[PDB]
Amino acid sequence: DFTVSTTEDLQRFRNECVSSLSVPADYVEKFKKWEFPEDDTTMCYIKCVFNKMQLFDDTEGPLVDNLVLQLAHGRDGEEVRTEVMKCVDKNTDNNACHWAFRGFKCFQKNNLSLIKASIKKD
Repeated sequence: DFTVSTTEDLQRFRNECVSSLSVPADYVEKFKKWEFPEDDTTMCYIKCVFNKMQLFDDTEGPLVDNLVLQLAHGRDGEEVRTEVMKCVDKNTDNNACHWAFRGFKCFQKNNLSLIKASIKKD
């Protein structure tokens, strides 16, 4: 089952992906500042992180419900689902790294951040 990833999870995932993908130090500095160049190194990093977050499966593509849970943590779920569905596309260039990153870029363009606060009325 799925749990919303926090910043502590994201740190672990970054560290695990940086290690398994042998990401060069200069990219790691960028990733820590949440800055993502559009190149193969970065795309495969994003895929790996989305894999760990359970947001993307390399054969099935974007995991829509998990994406809605994550991206709607501090947002209206209905609006988020509509946006996520518009961003979801097919594996048009048979490259899961490109596929995952295209989704990510679309979410970013639609102002759907991975991490957002939720205010509770208590």
